[PDB]
Amino acid sequence: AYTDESGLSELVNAAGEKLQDLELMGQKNAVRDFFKELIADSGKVAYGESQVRANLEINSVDVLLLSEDLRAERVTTKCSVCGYENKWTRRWKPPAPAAGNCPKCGSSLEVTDVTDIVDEFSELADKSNAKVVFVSTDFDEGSQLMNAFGGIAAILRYNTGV
Amino acid sequence: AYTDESGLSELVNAAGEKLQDLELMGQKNAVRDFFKELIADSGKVAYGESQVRANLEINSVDVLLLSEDLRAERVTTKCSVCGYENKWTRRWKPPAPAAGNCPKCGSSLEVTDVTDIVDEFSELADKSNAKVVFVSGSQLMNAFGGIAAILRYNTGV
Ligand SMILES: [Zn+2]
Ligand SMILES: [Zn+2]
Repeated sequence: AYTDESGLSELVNAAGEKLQDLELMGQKNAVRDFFKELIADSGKVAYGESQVRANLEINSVDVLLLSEDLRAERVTTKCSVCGYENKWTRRWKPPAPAAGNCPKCGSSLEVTDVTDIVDEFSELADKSNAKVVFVSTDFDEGSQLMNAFGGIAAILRYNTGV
Repeated sequence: AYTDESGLSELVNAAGEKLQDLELMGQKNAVRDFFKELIADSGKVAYGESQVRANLEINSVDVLLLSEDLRAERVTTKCSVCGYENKWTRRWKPPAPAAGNCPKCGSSLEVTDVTDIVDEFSELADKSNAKVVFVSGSQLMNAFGGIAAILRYNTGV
């Protein structure tokens, strides 16, 4: 009378849990494949916000790895008169990012967009047909991902050396 | 190599959304009906751990409401000697209770059981075939303590 009884909940419920376990199977093997590419050197890996960003901007990323714990936004700012601009990543916490003055012409800067980092990197991934994988902060692999590698890694299609 | 590109996920994950959509309307069905009973009869609903357990024990609960945000443990200490026994409830946090000695014979009391409140009340509800609903809504967890019941009849309990 107030909750399912025909047992479709239990059915739909069933598949759902199995799929999750498939997820973590994919998330594990993926971190591991990043590791296996890293060890074998190759120069076919990359990790950290700055290093992984530049590869995405040249479509070199085969597989993109992001921790389920990434708490950080990318802030773009632009000068209201001259062509000055800058971007940078700030860890989000409870107001909003500010815009001071132009170090070029002294005019007031203004923030033109804020985007969580996981957004920007998925937009670029999608762009270059990179595969997008997420990694919960549970299994050690997915833990180290955030601990060491800034919670952003990647297996590359080729060695940019970058 | 790392995901479900069969479309299977998309469907089930989505079907799991449609059915969660529904389960929630139902939980509003149940809380609304409890409050309506409370309004034509203050004796045909129950609320609170005390009145509700008393009513389930006597199989007079038509429908039972349990707040998902309920952290509590029912302790049972018996005397290792005389037939003494008590039952108290303890709000949940990160330990396990101890008994001490007996007010009757002075022997050692032992905690013979700890059972999740939701568990006991559930078993209690399975023997009378009462319909069990978990509510998260928060007017339950707060205004009444996350335990409430729509009786099948007025019990004076
Ligand atoms: Zn300027
Ligand atoms: Zn005793």
